Amino acid sequence: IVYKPVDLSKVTSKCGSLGNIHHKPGGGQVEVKSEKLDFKDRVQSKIGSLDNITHVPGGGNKKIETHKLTF
Amino acid sequence: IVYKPVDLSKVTSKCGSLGNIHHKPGGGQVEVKSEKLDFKDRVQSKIGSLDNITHVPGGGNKKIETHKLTF
Amino acid sequence: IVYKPVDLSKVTSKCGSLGNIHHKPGGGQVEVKSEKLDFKDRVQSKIGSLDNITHVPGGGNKKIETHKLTF
Amino acid sequence: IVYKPVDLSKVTSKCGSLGNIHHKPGGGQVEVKSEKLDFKDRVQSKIGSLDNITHVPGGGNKKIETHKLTF
Amino acid sequence: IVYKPVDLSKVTSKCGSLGNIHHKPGGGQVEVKSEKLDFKDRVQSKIGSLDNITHVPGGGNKKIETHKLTF
Amino acid sequence: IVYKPVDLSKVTSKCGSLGNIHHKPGGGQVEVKSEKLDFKDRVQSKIGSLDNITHVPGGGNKKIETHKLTF
Repeated sequence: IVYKPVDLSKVTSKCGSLGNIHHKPGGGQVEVKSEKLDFKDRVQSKIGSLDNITHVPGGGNKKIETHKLTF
Repeated sequence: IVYKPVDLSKVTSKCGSLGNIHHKPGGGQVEVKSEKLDFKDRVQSKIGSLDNITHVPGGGNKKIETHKLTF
Repeated sequence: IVYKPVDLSKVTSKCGSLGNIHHKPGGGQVEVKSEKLDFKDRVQSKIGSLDNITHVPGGGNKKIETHKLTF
Repeated sequence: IVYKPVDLSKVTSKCGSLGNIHHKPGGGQVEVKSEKLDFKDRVQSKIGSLDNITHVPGGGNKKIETHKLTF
Repeated sequence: IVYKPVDLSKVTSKCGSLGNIHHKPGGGQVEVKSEKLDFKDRVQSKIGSLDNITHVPGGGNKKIETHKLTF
Repeated sequence: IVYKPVDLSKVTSKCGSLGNIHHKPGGGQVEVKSEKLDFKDRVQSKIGSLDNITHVPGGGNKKIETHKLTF
């Protein structure tokens, strides 16, 4: 019995913002005016002009390989 | 018995914003005026001019390989 | 019995902001004016012009290999 | 004056014996019998059953790029 | 004056015997019998069963790039 | 004057015998019998069963880049 398997495989993930050229994203002027407001419960507030985000919870990679030989 | 399998496979994922050239997204002027507002429950608020986002929760990669030989 | 398996495979993940050229993200002018506001519960507030973020909770990599030989 | 040319071109040459599968060329039995031969000038002789050859004297690749800007 | 040229090009040559699978070239039996032969000048002789050759005198690669800016 | 040229290009050559799988070249039986042969000048002789050769006199790579800025 002669057993000589070869793996040369590439198992790859490329995830997010990549290989990009000359990106010039512009946020404009943002004005928020708030007067005499009442909040009676929990508040979360975001005021921005530009968000650039790559999240990538994924992109995950998994290899299982399994050799059994028996006599 | 002679066993010599060969694997040269490429398992690949390319997910999100990639290989882009000259992107010039421009968010305009944003004005928010709020007066005398009453909120009796939880509030979440987002104000912004431009959002550039790549999420990629997926883009995952899985390889299962098995080689059982019996005599 | 002759057993000589060979693994030369590459398991890779490339996650986030990478290989980018000339990115010039520009946050605009941000103005927030607040008068006479009342909050009766927990508040969280984020004010900013530009956010550049790569989170990558993922991008994980797992390799299981096994070689059982029995006589 | 704004000058921002971008080149993403692929200049490629693929020359010879490539991407072939299961080639089994078989040269036959060759018998050469020579008796009482006379040679009065230079001799070059090749005897063989099978030749597999890729010459590729060419397959060359040339890229000339120029960017002159004047004021 | 703003000058920001970008080159991301690929200049490539792939020359010879490549990416081939399961090639089983077989030279046959070769017999050369020579008797009483007379040679009066330079001789070169090659006897063989199988020749597998990739020569590649070419496959060359040249890139000329120039960036002249004058004021 | 603002000058920021970027080169990320790849200049590559892949020449010879490469990326091949399961090549099993087989030279056959070679027999050479010579009797009473006369040579009156220079002789060169090659006898063999199998020749496997990659020469690659070429496969060369040349890059000229120039950045002249004058005022």
